[PDB]
Amino acid sequence: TASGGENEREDLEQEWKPPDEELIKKLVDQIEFYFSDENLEKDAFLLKHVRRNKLGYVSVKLLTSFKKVKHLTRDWRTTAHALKYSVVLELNEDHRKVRRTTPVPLFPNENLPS
Repeated sequence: TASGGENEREDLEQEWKPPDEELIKKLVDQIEFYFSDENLEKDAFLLKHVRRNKLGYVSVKLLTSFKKVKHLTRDWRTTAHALKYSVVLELNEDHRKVRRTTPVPLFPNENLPS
């Protein structure tokens, strides 16, 4: 309010260097694939792993260490922000997660809630 600093402490100046949509589109491509109905039955690693409540919340931190996603690049960091630009799915507030708002049944016999 009354004079002060902005961010430059004593070295920093520029923010995080954003990657190219090339890698961001690839990452997000895995998600839209992961949550695929027919893939759900085969994607218990994202949903069934993170947790099993009802809303189905997926931690992005896990997607980074996901043998399928990690096969992309060691840049597990930008891998997060990359998703931050993915509004197709429902991500946790700091776009740190990736939950669903309308999941379809994958296994009616393998899963019996309530």
